[PDB]
Amino acid sequence: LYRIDLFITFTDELITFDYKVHGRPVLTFRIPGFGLTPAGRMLVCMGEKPAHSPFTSSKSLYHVIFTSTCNSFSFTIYKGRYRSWKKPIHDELVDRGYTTFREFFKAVRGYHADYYKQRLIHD
RNA sequence: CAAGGUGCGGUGCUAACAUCCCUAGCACCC
Repeated sequence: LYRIDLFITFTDELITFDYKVHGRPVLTFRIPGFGLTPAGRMLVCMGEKPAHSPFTSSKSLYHVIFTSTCNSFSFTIYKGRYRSWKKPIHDELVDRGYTTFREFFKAVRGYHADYYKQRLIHD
């Protein structure tokens, strides 16, 4: 049983992706921000490419949880942080599995591959 | 029934003991 937590922070200026293993930082990247609806933010969390909206001047956080066994792969998105009491805004379970962390991690990063290409780095 | 988050620069002392991770107070150093 492998698990990765990804926290996505949306502002109009930047969208930040923070990946964690055992809750500690392993990978981060950020891209230029754009205007989004609530629906649009969920689609970004999903790794889709939504239509842009007017700016909102808002800051919001979304919590994406990836887990896998040799039998199944789970993908869950929360508005804000996971809580015992909170319903996910999107939840997917698929009959694919992984038996090494490196391959699991490669699958996880595949969700946002196209956003990774847009990342901003130092020179 | 919606309702925790600066997700973290070191060090020392005292107190306490959130099913990803994260105890509090004071002080010194950076």
